Amino acid sequence: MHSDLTFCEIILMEMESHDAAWPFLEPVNPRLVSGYRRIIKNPMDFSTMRERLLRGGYTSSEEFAADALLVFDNCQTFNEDDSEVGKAGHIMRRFFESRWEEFY
Ligand SMILES: CCc1c(-c2csc(CN3CCNCC3)n2)[nH]c(C)c1C(C)=O
Repeated sequence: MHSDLTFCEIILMEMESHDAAWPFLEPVNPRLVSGYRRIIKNPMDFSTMRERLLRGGYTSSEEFAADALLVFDNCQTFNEDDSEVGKAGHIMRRFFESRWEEFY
């Protein structure tokens, strides 16, 4: 639906340009971070979400919401809350939750 998807484009653009987005703009490189592929079974990032959105592959807003929440779930799984990626992820998670709620 047009209303459901256009809002997703707004929120995704805002998340990409957010100051705290730096840990999530491209996929994590498992060659570079010890243990990532063992622990995070479904990686996800904003650029993957952007590819899928432009491709047309999101049917409803809820699927979009699932990939978005997946970014921050994986973040909290792998990083401690006081790590730098951790802290950034909490800012990005609170931003997403609040913004999603002032649409739906
Ligand atoms: C700690 C690694 C990590 C990043 C991370 C660290 S640094 C970075 C961007 N880099 C800086 C610019 N040059 C190139 C890449 N992403 N993100 C996530 C979601 C991570 C984990 C383990 O979950």
